[PDB]
Amino acid sequence: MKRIVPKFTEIFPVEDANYPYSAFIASVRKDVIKHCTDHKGIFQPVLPPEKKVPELWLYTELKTRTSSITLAIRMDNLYLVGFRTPGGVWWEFGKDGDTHLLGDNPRWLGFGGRYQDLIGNKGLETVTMGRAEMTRAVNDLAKKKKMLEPQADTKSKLVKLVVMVCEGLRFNTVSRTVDAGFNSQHGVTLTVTQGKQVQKWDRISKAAFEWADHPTAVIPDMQKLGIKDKNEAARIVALVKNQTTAAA
Repeated sequence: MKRIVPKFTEIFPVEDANYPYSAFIASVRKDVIKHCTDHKGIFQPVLPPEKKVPELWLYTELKTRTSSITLAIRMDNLYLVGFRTPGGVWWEFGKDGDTHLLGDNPRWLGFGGRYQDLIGNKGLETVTMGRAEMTRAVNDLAKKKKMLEPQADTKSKLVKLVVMVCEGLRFNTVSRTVDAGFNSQHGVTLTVTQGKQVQKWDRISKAAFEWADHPTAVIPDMQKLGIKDKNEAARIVALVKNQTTAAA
């Protein structure tokens, strides 16, 4: 009826690091590229426009030693729209405004998904990423119920998961950062350049299109990150939003 069920779910044992993060992303990447379309002058696969009720969407489950979390990636945005607690409820990014995408009406996370939520003045880039912090984050999200006291703490844990996992599907840069770092005992710590550029994927999706018709343009938006070339963009990113064919 109103619920748009995902076809299947991709379940991933996080604790057993047998497969690299490169292979993890590659597996999901191949299937989403099938859904994307080409565009002239854009090497990167281009997403479809935003359907509210598509044919399907990407449902993924990160399962650790002790805990399980499902994350809902709408294929049309490749954004983490919502989540499943193992208590059998769902959550969605927003407040006082749910969507029937998560099946039955989810709860609301109350905030967005960026550094401005957690800290504002400081960056997110100080957060260590690694096997321990992923497992901790999954535990710390799995222990949630309809009410819990450390709202901001569980929120910072899901911010590192989205930047590692979801942005990783759109960004070879954070993918390879996490690939080298996840298997480490110390983990890795990102930088301001990576932190801001990944979450503002809209800036990538305009830059890639502006580089479409003009193969040697210079884009001041993207040059700030050291990315003066579409080649440099293509080896940093993986996928780009549906950009309507305006002018480039």
